[PDB]
Amino acid sequence: AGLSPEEQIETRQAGYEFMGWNMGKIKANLEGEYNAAQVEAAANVIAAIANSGMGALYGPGTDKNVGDVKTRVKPEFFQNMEDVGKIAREFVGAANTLAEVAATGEAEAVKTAFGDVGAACKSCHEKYRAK
Amino acid sequence: AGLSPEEQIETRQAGYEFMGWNMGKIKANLEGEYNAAQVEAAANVIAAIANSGMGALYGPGTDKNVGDVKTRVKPEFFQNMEDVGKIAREFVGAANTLAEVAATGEAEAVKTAFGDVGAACKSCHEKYRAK
Amino acid sequence: AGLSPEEQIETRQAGYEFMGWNMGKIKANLEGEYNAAQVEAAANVIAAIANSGMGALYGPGTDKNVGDVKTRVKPEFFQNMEDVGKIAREFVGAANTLAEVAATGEAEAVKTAFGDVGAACKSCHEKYRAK
Amino acid sequence: AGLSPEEQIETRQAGYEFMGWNMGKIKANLEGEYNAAQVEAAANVIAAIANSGMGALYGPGTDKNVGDVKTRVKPEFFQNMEDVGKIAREFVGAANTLAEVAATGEAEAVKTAFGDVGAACKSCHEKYRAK
Ligand code: HEC
Ligand code: HEC
Ligand code: HEC
Ligand code: HEC
Repeated sequence: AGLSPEEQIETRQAGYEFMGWNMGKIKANLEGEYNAAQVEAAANVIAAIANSGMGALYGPGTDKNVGDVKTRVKPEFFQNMEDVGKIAREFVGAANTLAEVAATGEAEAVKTAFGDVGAACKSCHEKYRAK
Repeated sequence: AGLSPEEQIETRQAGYEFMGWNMGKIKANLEGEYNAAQVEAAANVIAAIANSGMGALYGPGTDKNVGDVKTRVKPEFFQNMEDVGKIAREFVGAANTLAEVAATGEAEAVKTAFGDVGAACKSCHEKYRAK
Repeated sequence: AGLSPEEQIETRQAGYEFMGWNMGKIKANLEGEYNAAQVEAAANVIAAIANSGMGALYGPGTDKNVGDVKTRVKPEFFQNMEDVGKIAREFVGAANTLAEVAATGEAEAVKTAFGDVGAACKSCHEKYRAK
Repeated sequence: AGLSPEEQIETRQAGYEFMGWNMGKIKANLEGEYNAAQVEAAANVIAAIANSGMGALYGPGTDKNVGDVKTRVKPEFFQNMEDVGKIAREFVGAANTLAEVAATGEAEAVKTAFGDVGAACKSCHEKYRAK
């Protein structure tokens, strides 16, 4: 037995929430006093989570609120699995690049790579996440 | 500016929950049909989250339940934290050097070492101590 | 099980105040008649207090005035703290090793590395997480 | 001509209070799980403060409450500088030994050394500190 539908929703939400925190740290470093190690660590989280196979957390029965757990996934997500697949793979590429650039310590290159990742997060949300 | 106490608790819980999911995947691979890439991806999440600086999510209002958010942290946890920030590290280094130089008895070297310590006191105050 | 928030604020203020007195003695020696033993003793206080783990005095509930005790700490200070405890260091080391071993693809080595990580999770929970 | 009487009282109280905190940490380590580095850092504070020349903080108008500042020094202190001398030398010797033993990491040598320091604190208080 795998994760229940409720567990799948909770778990995917956790991964997203934790990526969001790390994105926020990168933004803070870019706008304030840049800490290269801190940005590298944050970028490594985003890449690792992007590569963690979160598609497995969108099993049958996770399209609607379950128990006391509410989901913000739009029903269209499940009917567009081929496109969700494409965007997820694109997000992986962007996240990998952000980690690579972050390891160099170059804030200006990170700023560009950070923007590309942000655009991938946003593209998926526009299509598949309820406001 | 930063995460509210509620957001800090939610975010640390998210990181832990997501590690738990990835640990479970490793266990499943070890007990069943081993998928090397899957285990590698899961292990990378655990390492990235372990290195993500979650100490920043254990701020002063987060020892007790907040709003609708409940925490399971014990108060004993917090005393193991230390300021690992840039200025603190500058200060410790500078203070250690001042003691070393002072042991030599050389006033001119002490004067220089003393100035470096004073600058660290002042720089922390300017940023983190109210006037 | 430790210092109250009020006691923590009082104690950290005491350490800072006492460092201030010793800094003043060093300054006086530099500007007047230099006493090497006196400067060495003062510098030793500054180094010892810098190394004394005052992070343990920045616990939850010490970000604001308590009782009749007033604090001048800014809320921004706290996010720079990290768990430097034994179990955290064991965990990070174990997690890094699990990722390394997982990259080799060798399931028997992963099984061992996975167990070491699991033991670190569990040991922190036993001490610091409510059942 | 230096620290005001109020500043002298405040400063000596700060040094004592901070030593007290560090003594309490050594006691906590002995009553719980022993952390050698933590005990070493605490012992170093006690030795440094013992050696810091706090006699200079017992200037003329500091035998009584001043302004808003209250003191617990007994009048006998100022008229018994020879015995205060003896106890201070017993204390500095004991504190130096505690730091030495603490650096070895040997808890048994520490518990014993800790007791000798505590006896010196207590003997001065009995004679020269108001209950
Ligand atoms: C699809 C391909 C996505 C990508 C890439 C990213 N996100 Fe996402 N996000 C997605 C969905 C379908 C959902 C809803 C999940 C649910 O079941 O409710 C989300 C949700 C979030 C959230 C809110 C999580 C919560 O607290 O409930 C956040 C904060 C979030 N997403 C952030 C985020 C970031 C920072 C991304 C890239 C770095 C990212 N998302 C990518 C779908 C997808
Ligand atoms: C301290 C050094 C810890 C280590 C190492 C790990 N965990 Fe932990 N865990 C810790 C605390 C203090 C808490 C309570 C957090 C709170 O604010 O409530 C937790 C909690 C968890 C949880 C529950 C999260 C939730 O949904 O509320 C899980 C699932 C969890 N921890 C798992 C986990 C795993 C898998 C670890 C190692 C791989 C791990 N923890 C390490 C403290 C610490
Ligand atoms: C951060 C990295 C700091 C360093 C390094 C030093 N100080 Fe500090 N100082 C700091 C804070 C956040 C505060 C406020 C503490 C509070 O809870 O109110 C202080 C305060 C002081 C004070 C006033 C203490 C009082 O009686 O209220 C003094 C006199 C002081 N600091 C001196 C001092 C000296 C001499 C330092 C280096 C040798 C030093 N500080 C370093 C933060 C930090
Ligand atoms: C004389 C030779 C002393 C030795 C040795 C120690 N102490 Fe002391 N202590 C002494 C005096 C005269 C006073 C009163 C000072 C005043 O002006 O009020 C004190 C006070 C303390 C206090 C209370 C300080 C406060 O917050 O107001 C503490 C906590 C304290 N002393 C602790 C202490 C410790 C831990 C010692 C050895 C390790 C120690 N004292 C030695 C005189 C002397």
